[PDB]
Amino acid sequence: LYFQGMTTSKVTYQGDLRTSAIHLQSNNEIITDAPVDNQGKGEAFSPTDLLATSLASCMLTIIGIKARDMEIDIAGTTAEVTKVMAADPRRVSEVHIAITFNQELDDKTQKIFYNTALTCPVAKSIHPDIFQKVIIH
Amino acid sequence: LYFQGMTTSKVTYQGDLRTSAIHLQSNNEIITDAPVDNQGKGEAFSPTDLLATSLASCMLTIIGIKARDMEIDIAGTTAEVTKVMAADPRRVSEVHIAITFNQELDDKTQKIFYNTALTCPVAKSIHPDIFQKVIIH
Ligand SMILES: [Cl-]
Ligand SMILES: [Cl-]
Ligand SMILES: [Cl-]
Ligand SMILES: [Cl-]
Repeated sequence: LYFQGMTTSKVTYQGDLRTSAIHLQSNNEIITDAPVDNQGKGEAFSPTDLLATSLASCMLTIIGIKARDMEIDIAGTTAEVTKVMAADPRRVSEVHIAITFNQELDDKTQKIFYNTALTCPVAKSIHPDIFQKVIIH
Repeated sequence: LYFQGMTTSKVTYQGDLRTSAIHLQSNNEIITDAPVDNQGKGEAFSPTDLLATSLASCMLTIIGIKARDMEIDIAGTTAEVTKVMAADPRRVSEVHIAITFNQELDDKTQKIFYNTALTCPVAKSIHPDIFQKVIIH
């Protein structure tokens, strides 16, 4: 097929292992840096940190859709993201997401939110061998 | 194992299908919004846009390491990111990354940069069924 679609973002390599990405539609900007572990500036999310975080953002977003449909205000809910790497080749092996809701939730709802989270688009777009560990506090 | 490591980021659900993520070490902030297609504010990268962009950032970063080792200044290099989604379930199916270098590069170097890009940590952390299409201009 001869058609190429609308661009999502434009990333610019700025030197010193740093990148800057602009999202076309919104015009918002994101920076990445390599860790000091391999000579980067380390004053921004690394690209793999960004991937780990996108999973958590996706989970909270799809939970928000479900919370909106169920008429549950979940503003102030938080997700602590921890990543584990494997070597040879360097890649993400686990992403641990600890979700803390602003209010008290019953078992049925926690389970709905848990299950909805695991089916989200980013969950289905990362390597299946990655252990996606979600805990609700 | 009883030990839990250092947190990467803290994401906060802000309502209206929006999230805010803070990277602990750097203290930098990233926002996500769901598209207007499903009732989000759309004035930020979506979580899957963020994943697609992280691949491109990772590629430019690992190319930067290789360019540094080869003493080639690649500042101003750009990467246009295009994503394709599949349905049932919603997920990323293709990420097209068009890389435009600031200067002229010979065949051997382009090939080194091409190959290094495809081996990067985010490339090895997304779903293997995703077509990662990289073109150098
Ligand atoms: Cl540099
Ligand atoms: Cl590590
Ligand atoms: Cl809301
Ligand atoms: Cl779409």
